[PDB]
Amino acid sequence: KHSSDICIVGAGISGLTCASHLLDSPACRGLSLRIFDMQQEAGGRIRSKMLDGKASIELGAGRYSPQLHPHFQSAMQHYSQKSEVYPFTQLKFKSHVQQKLKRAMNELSPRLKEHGKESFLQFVSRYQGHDSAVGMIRSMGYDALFLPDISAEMAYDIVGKHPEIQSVTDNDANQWFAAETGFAGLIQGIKAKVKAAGARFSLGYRLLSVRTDGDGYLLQLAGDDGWKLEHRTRHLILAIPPSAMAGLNVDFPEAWSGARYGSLPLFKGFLTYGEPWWLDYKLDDQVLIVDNPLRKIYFKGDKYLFFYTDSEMANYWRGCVAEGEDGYLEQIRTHLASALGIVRERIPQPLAHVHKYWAHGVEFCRDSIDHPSALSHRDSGIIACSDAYTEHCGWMEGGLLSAREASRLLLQRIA
Amino acid sequence: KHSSDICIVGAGISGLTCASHLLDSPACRGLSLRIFDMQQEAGGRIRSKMLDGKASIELGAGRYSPQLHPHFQSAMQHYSQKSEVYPFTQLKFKSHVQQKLKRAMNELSPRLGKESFLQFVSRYQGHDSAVGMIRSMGYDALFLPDISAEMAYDIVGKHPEIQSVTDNDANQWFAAETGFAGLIQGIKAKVKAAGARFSLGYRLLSVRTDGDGYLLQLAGDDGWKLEHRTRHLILAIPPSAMAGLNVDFPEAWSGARYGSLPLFKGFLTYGEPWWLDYKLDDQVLIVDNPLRKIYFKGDKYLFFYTDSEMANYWRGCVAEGEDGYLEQIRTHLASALGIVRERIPQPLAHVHKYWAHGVEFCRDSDIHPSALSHRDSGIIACSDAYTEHCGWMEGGLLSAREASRLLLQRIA
Ligand SMILES: Cc1cc2nc3c(=O)[nH]c(=O)nc-3n(C[C@H](O)[C@H](O)[C@H](O)COP(=O)(O)OP(=O)(O)OC[C@H]3O[C@@H](n4cnc5c(N)ncnc54)[C@H](O)[C@@H]3O)c2cc1C
Ligand SMILES: Cc1cc2nc3c(=O)[nH]c(=O)nc-3n(C[C@H](O)[C@H](O)[C@H](O)COP(=O)(O)OP(=O)(O)OC[C@H]3O[C@@H](n4cnc5c(N)ncnc54)[C@H](O)[C@@H]3O)c2cc1C
Ligand SMILES: [Cl-]
Ligand SMILES: [Cl-]
Repeated sequence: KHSSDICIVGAGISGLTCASHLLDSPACRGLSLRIFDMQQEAGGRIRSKMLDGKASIELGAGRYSPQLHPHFQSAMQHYSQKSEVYPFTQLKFKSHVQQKLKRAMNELSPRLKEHGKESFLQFVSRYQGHDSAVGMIRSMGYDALFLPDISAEMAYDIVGKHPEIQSVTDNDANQWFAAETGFAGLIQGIKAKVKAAGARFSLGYRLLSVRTDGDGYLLQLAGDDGWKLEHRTRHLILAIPPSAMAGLNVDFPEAWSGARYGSLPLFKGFLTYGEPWWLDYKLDDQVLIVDNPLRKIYFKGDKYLFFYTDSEMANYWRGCVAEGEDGYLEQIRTHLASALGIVRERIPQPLAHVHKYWAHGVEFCRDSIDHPSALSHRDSGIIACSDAYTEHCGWMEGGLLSAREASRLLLQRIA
Repeated sequence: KHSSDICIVGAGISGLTCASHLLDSPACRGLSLRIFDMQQEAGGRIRSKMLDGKASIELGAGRYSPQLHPHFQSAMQHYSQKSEVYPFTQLKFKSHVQQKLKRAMNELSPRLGKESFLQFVSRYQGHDSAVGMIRSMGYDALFLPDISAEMAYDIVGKHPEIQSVTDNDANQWFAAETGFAGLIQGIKAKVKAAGARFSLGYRLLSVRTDGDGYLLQLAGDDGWKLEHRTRHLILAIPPSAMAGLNVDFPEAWSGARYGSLPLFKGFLTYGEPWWLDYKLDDQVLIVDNPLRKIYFKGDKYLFFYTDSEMANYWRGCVAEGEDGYLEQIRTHLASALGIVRERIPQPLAHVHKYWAHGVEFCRDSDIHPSALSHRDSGIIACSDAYTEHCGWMEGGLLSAREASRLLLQRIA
């Protein structure tokens, strides 16, 4: 036996793109390439489903901007994937609370040269105190902004990149699209191309440890039916995120970067009904940001509705799922009712629903000193590859950037 | 608050039947009952699938006998599950060694034994000749040293394909018509309607005694850490999963020692039933080559079933690539029927399943209780591996009666 020239652990968008660059290179003519992923389907945090077979939903990544994510758009085009307009870029009720924050973030703006290391909360509290800063930050519907490990300078960035709140900063001309059939369509297209150029996949295997071994490396993997397996290879990319790196045999992060990394969890839930009852309220294609636990509420045409939350509120919803389905559904009815200013009895019960919880939905770096796109083990020559090593940490575009640099460091290992 | 009065970990046939007996009991009125299992669906080593919209298949347990398993045959009827005749009760195309096989088994049966069946069967016959005839029976457990020659005659006599090699050719074999999934769903529906709550997809990592009750660590299959407090606790899991836990198994439970061996099944559907041309439907061939047992089910499909070292052989091919695995099957099919490879079609669809611990058993003649109790904490462990019927669903039912009785005791 079980052996290869090059091995990529991780069949997310980073690892699949790594494989695509390598196989396009003359200097790999004739080499063998093996790809492992601990899951049954490629994709990582890209996961499309069919909700009640009536419409495609995105349990993971769902949106991209041509302004922010041009390599991603070019990937969509190269693989003939249809894009559709993403509507949730405005509010039917931008509150004065929001436009106050627009006015207070621009007012406060010329201070981040000196103070931008402070937490975003500690920052905004300098305008109209702290109770007013909480009401303003909370109206943006992304509870990660309260975390002390989120600085003020990196908060202004977060706000400008997300489509619901991007007009609070002068980043409002950006456009947004979604895959018309599901982002899994792109994943399958790259996967087919890499397979047809001779790669071989072993989906369902988890890497456990790795030891350097002469000129190559010996990897210990475990199948999800318990079958133990050993693989030998001469060149190794780990296209996994930092949290998974930290639980391996290598010296991460000390011997790799120096910097420290964190992560926050994400939760999304979708509900279908027999009738599109929100059309009477003129809510199709709209998004509401509320202070109750659903945080962001989305109505998608005829088709369905969903909510999307993060950090402490993600953990809240996943506790309800653990206390039982009825009750989870029933607290959605309560909070939907108050978001619309009506009584629980006007909100029907769903036919079918789906949810997903990501223990490490988004992983980021906690510095910047100039951090490179992909990393290299100080001692063994293993290469790491993650969205979390780029300026686009938290976005698919970040995966494609790190893949290009990572696949270039390994090309020079090969000459 | 995340807690219960009673907790059962394991939603195989043992765990669900444990829950079924408890909710039937008057002494459990008022009390709360929570069932965990690490899989997303219930049934353990019972697993029914649909290969092609055509037919349902058994990735795990597939057959029972009314004579050998009266309680299982009774569960089927208590839940109104239709049965069907299991055809693979006869080796219609015997090989030379089959004929000698009945004769030597009745011939060696005097010798009192408890020794490894390979060394024994080669005591009164040539060693290279014993390998020839043991292997004609199609189950490579029979070559393991950890299996006595006593154990081996009990194995030959209870499997539908070689039972006529003993004076047991008169047992009947049945399969489920819609799959044993239908028996699992029946018990699950009952236990849920009496008010039990399922947390499927959670895996128990450890357990700690805590005052009068116990405190459980669980991990969801998406990472969510969980803690559950209960007062009474059944662990309806096999020994191999007892060993990976917080508790001192087996040292502090039985003082016996247990083993296991792995199993593999593979199913193939085609465009046209090419095997009828050989008068081969509803028939089973035992061959020497890696497929070890080849079954032909009417028009619908063929499969193969192997154990122990051959089970690892096939799981190996799978890890080297789906293609070529299919080509191994196609080479070995050709030698089994004695034709060239190019006459054997490739299949439309196929499914396989590998069971790292397919069957687990006890290594002793400890005249083995049906369920166990932890000397100190009062935790009860439930498994087919503790009974005379280990490796059979009937043992899960028997271990369940006992485990729920030891618990109903302690509740008063
Ligand atoms: C809720 C949510 C919403 C999102 N929304 C957006 C959005 O709208 N726009 C956008 O651009 N991005 C979004 N993202 C991010 C997007 O999912 C990208 O894929 C992500 O930024 C990085 O992809 P990746 O290939 O680097 O890593 P991953 O997709 O995380 O892939 C890593 C893979 O390696 C595998 N793996 C890990 N560890 C091991 C091991 N020890 N052995 C073997 N195999 C292993 C994993 O199974 C995984 O498949 C969202 C993410 C989440 C969770
Ligand atoms: C290939 C194969 C063929 C078979 N053919 C037959 C046959 O024809 N006739 C027959 O009678 N029997 C057959 N069997 C055996 C039959 O499947 C078993 O005897 C019976 O199902 C065992 O029931 P059980 O509840 O004791 O254990 P299991 O079926 O093993 O259920 C145990 C459950 O505990 C769960 N679990 C384990 N550990 C943990 C943990 N730490 N946390 C949470 N949950 C946990 C598991 O997910 C599992 O669901 C076959 C088995 C195999 C593998
Ligand atoms: Cl996002
Ligand atoms: Cl069996």
